[PDB]
Amino acid sequence: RFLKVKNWETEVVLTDTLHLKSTLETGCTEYICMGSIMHPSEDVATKDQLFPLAKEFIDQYYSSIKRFGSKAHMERLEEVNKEIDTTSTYQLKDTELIYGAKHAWRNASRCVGRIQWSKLQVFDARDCTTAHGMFNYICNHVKYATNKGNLRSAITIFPQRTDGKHDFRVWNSQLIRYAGYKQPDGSTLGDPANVQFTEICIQQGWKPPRGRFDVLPLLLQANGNDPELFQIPPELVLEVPIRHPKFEWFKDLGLKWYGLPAVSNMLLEIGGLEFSACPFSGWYMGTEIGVRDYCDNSRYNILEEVAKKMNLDMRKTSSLWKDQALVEINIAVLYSFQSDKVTIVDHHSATESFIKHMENEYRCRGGCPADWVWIVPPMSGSITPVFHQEMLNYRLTPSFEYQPDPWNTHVWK
Amino acid sequence: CPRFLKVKNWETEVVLTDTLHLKSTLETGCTEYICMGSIMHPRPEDVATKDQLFPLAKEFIDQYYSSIKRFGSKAHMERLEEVNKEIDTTSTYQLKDTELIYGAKHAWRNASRCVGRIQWSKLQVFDARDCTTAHGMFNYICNHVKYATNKGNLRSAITIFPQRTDGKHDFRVWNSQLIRYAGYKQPDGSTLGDPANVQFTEICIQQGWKPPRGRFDVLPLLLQANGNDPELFQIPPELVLEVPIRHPKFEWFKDLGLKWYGLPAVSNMLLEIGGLEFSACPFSGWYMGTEIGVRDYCDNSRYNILEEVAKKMNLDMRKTSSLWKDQALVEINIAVLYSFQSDKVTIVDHHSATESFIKHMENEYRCRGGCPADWVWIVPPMSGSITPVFHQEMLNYRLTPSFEYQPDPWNTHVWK
Ligand code: HEM
Ligand code: HEM
Ligand SMILES: Cc1cc(N)nc2cc(-c3ccc(OCc4cocn4)c(CN)c3)ccc12
Ligand SMILES: Cc1cc(N)nc2cc(-c3ccc(OCc4cocn4)c(CN)c3)ccc12
Ligand SMILES: Cc1cc(N)nc2cc(-c3ccc(OCc4cocn4)c(CN)c3)ccc12
Ligand SMILES: Cc1cc(N)nc2cc(-c3ccc(OCc4cocn4)c(CN)c3)ccc12
Ligand SMILES: [Zn+2]
Repeated sequence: RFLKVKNWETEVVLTDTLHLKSTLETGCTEYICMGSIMHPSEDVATKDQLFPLAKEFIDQYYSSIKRFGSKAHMERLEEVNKEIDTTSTYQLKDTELIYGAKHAWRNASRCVGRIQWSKLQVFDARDCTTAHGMFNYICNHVKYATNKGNLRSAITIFPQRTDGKHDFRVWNSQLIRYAGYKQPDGSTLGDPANVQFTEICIQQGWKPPRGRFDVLPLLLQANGNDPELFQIPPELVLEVPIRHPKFEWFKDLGLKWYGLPAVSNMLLEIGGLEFSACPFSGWYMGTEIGVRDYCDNSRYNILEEVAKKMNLDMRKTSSLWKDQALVEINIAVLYSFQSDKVTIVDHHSATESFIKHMENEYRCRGGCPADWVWIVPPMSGSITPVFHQEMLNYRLTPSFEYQPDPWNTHVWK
Repeated sequence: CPRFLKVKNWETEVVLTDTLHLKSTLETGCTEYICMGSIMHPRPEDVATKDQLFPLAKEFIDQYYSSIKRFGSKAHMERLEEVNKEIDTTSTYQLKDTELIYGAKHAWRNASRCVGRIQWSKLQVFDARDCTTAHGMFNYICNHVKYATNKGNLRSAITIFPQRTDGKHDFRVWNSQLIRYAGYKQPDGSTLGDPANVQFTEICIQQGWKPPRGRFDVLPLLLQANGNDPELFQIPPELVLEVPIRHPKFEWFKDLGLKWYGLPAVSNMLLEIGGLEFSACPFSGWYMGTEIGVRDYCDNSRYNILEEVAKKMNLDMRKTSSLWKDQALVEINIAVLYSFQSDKVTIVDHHSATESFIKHMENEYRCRGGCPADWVWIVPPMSGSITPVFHQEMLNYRLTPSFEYQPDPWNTHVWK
């Protein structure tokens, strides 16, 4: 049955037919909704499971290019059946690889940035065999995507999983991240989100400069071997010093962030195939930049410190001192990136774009999967147009999936 | 489903195990292939039959006698047999006063969208099942207002009018809240007063109300008893406690002329206990600051309160990325908390409320086996990620007794 979604601000009502085409489960049941669980519940598939999934993807592909049932389509289906038959797997044509990767982004229910979905630069790295080659492919990705600040969406796709013992993995969660150091007293130098990975890198031989914004080395695993450390040429890492248009002391917080958000620990699934290394990158929404959790000193947060320098009453919560210092930190982030002509988007324009994207998707595609819990920005939610937009969340393939951290699965040698 | 379900707090890494979800009763709207958690709502003659009512009554009576540690007792088995005989010979049954009180507290305890549930057991229940006329509803509602308000030291309360029978004799409060401000659509397309209430204001005017046509005209009560046509009553203005909105730093903020009422009192919802339907059950607590909807008022023509506040703050409003909207919204929310506290009217900020709810949710998982929660509604409309509920995973499921939506009465009422 069709389903309606209403916008309660504009009273616009959209009809979803696209959800009838999903068959990956969401994790909810008729009796329990799990829409706020982050991962709501071995990975190597047999030929038996493979061809259905491959056939489904070849079918929607040849339907995307208005040739469903053509000689080309009939033949491509036979070609893939033969290849699954003899090799227990198959290889995507370049066109399929590009179409499938764009559509994984299009189907990412949690991504507010999807209006750009079809402008994606796809780098085919399926010939890669070693970590040195990964490092070369990733430097090219970084250099292309960054583009002296005029950022450009890209993805680099390394060879697909075979038996599971030969995975390609980028052990970093992002290509560019800052190191976090657990301290003597107990606090944290650098980015606290990365303390575990930082200790893994030190244990692997990395010599930490032990600063606040130490770019972490790339830790790269090719064909299931042990991972190897590589330093990204510093000239490829574009950074933005964070300053404030009104507060001239903000620059004295010593803060900066990197320009390129490039997520490197997810799994790309296309037509039954699993690409366990597929770093993809776009540009930031201002609210993502997690500099607020840095420690200015040995006791006070970037929130606490900013509100301190703003001379706010921090004795009680009802003064909303956290809320004021949050807005100012985000003003500073957007002002700084814009002053350096580094691509960034504010959460107002981003959510506005996404509503317009939803309209497009319901017109041409009969729906758009969307995860309200993740689409709604992490501040000022109800004054953005997504807050009052009803959304239907469902799981379409090709897709980006979660996968275990490699240091929990890997048998060293 | 499996027996255990785990939720994770990603800020603290605490994991909680939920077994209460196995007692969930009705559908959520979601399926295994689609999630409807952001959908707001996933004949009058149709009431529960004998065959439908029996198991629902039994389920509730069992749950009640279990709660008072008398399950399987003589008194439990006798109450069961008495209910079964009322249903058999009258097609319905009457709750005991104890059962009504327990039912109402647990509809609140089970309200997955309420951040305020840490208070659920401290709820004054007013039994109004002897009411027969709209004048008597007015009496009961005036005493609810006066009790709940308590000169600014607000106390949560619910007043429960007779249950539904054949669906042709419903009691209804036509107001959406006991206290709301009138909104008047103008011939030029602008709005005076509160635009959220334009439709109901027009119903009141059509029902004979003479409006003052001001910014903050308290609407009249529109009260239907026993399925009769509703009738209009003015709340005595001395019962409506109000707070002028001023700002601790901005002297000019008082010049906006804003005020709001103290007592949030929702009156269009349906209370379901043991299969019985109480279509009129106004209930009230106190506000979280972010609720107070003064920001949508028009200061002048095309400028609402957000725009006007940003104008008086001299913020650049030419581009969104200056975050002028965000900045103005914080100051509005500061003034609202400052005003209620200065006048000693009960109010809670979103930081305190969500912190209390996390404490409450952990206790419920501990002592009840779970706590249904609707993240989409629990997380506040501003500064979500810096409140403790943003990073908290939740399970949403529908337990009974419950508060439910019902269609507006003007859509279904047969006029006499
Ligand atoms: C082009 C500009 C883009 C913007 C502004 C953007 C914005 C966002 C934001 C704000 C989130 C949520 C982040 C959070 O809450 O922590 C998100 C999630 C996501 N983005 Fe986008 N994004 C962009 C591009 C892309 C691209 C190019 C891809 C892949 C081809 C992509 C794939 C995803 C995925 C898969 C998620 C979900 C992660 C998950 O399921 O855990 N995004 N995006
Ligand atoms: C004691 C102070 C209370 C506070 C601070 C509070 C807070 C809230 C808030 C902020 C919401 C969501 C509002 C929105 O998103 O627009 C809500 C929803 C709700 N509250 Fe509470 N509440 C309180 C008392 C009560 C009481 C006494 C009852 C019933 C006995 C109740 C029942 C509900 C219900 C049923 C909903 C959801 C309504 C719906 O689904 O449309 N609340 N509450
Ligand atoms: C291409 C891209 C651009 C952008 N501008 N933003 C992005 C954000 C994510 C993203 C967000 C949250 C995620 O979930 C874990 C998490 C850690 O911290 C907060 N969430 C994951 C999973 N790797 C990815 C992924 C891709 C992004
Ligand atoms: C329900 C929900 C919605 C949403 N839209 N997003 C979420 C993001 C997280 C999440 C989990 C881990 C994270 O990372 C570690 C951490 C940060 O702060 C405390 N722990 C972060 C941010 N990094 C976010 C958790 C839940 C989320
Ligand atoms: C006792 C109580 C206290 C309080 N402090 N707050 C409350 C808020 C609601 C509430 C919130 C949203 C609702 O519905 C969606 C909506 C319409 O407009 C804005 N939200 C409804 C249904 N009447 C009730 C209900 C009860 C509340
Ligand atoms: C997905 C969602 C989550 C949430 N947590 N809450 C919501 C609140 C509304 C809603 C509906 C009607 C309303 O009433 C009239 C209106 C004003 O602005 C737009 N509609 C209001 C606010 N009064 C809010 C709609 C959706 C909501
Ligand atoms: Zn769901």
